[PDB]
Amino acid sequence: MPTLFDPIDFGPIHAKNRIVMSPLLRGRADKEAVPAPIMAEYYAQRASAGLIITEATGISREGLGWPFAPGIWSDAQVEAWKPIVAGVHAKGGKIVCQLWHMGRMVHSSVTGTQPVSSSATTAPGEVHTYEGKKPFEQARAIDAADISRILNDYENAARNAIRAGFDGVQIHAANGYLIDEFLRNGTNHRTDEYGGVPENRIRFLKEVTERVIAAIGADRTGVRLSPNGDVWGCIDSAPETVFVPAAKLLQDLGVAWLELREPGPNGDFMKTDQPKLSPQIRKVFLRPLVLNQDYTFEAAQTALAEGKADAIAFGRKFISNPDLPERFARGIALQPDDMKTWFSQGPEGYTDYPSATSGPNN
Ligand SMILES: Cc1cc2nc3c(=O)[nH]c(=O)nc-3n(C[C@H](O)[C@H](O)[C@H](O)COP(=O)(O)O)c2cc1C
Repeated sequence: MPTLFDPIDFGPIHAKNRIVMSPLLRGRADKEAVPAPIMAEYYAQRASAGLIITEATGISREGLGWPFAPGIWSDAQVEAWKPIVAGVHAKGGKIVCQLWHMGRMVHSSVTGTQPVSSSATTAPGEVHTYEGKKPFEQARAIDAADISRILNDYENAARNAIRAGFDGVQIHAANGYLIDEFLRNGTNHRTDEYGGVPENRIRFLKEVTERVIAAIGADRTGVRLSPNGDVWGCIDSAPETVFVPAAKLLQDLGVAWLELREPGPNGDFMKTDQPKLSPQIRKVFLRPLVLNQDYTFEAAQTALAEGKADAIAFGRKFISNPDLPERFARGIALQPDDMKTWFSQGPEGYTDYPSATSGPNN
């Protein structure tokens, strides 16, 4: 029964503590999805985190519709990630790349192709483009040839992640994106082998996970799931019958660790009514389980104290607190984060969050 400050091994990744920086897209790449030098400074400032999970990073032009988000399918993107990773390693940190395919959460003006998903659905609301928000387009239900191509993309992205120096990768199977669209029955209306019974709805996750495992090794393969929230219109009516078996599959496949994002009943951006499945998932996935969402320092210590989690990932607190593990250890109050600069451009609200009384007061 450890504390947040006790080390943990995520496969071969020796993490000096159990404070993980959850994935957080910041939109600081260029229009070619190539990371900008400023991203090296952002990740370096937070290298005291036991493990960094990078922002969602697109596996392909097709799967990346968020403007100014980074990618990892091309040699140019690889060459740009290299000094970003090296700068975290220079401070002794560890960092994994979150491989992204956005599925239907995409706009054809960005990707160049119609949104693709498990079924031909339209997400509610508005999608970002380089020319402002636009209505979501109806998705195309991908076929077997599409799956094979998308599997190739995942492998090449996972291989490129390792080329860039990453200690591992995290498969984004959550948040209503491509894989989550297959997992949940509210969005998977397929009548073939990838829809219907829970085993069928996990088949795409299985095949994605198998390629990544075979590409970079199972000990360097983590996954993120979001079993209970209603994220971007993506929900499953009976999550237990799908997500518990999905986590059992991840165990059987040997994935080194699992992160769960679990909204509660009372939450800002994206909450829910469906209860968390971490206790049930905990019984089937025995390797490091990472829990994430509304965690305070106090609740995070409680989860490790109660054997309910191995580590805790922090998102919004790491935006505004580059030294989050030091404020936890030293009892320092935390900096609030400014939403306006979540997805803006430049260092403002990005690399100018101070760590100590060294700003305009030293
Ligand atoms: C790939 C990926 C990218 C994400 N990017 C953001 C982000 O840019 N901003 C944000 O508030 N949450 C983002 N999230 C959700 C957070 O990682 C996290 O799960 C959630 O914010 C938990 O809330 P917390 O920050 O209070 O811990 C992202 C999640 C994933 C999986």
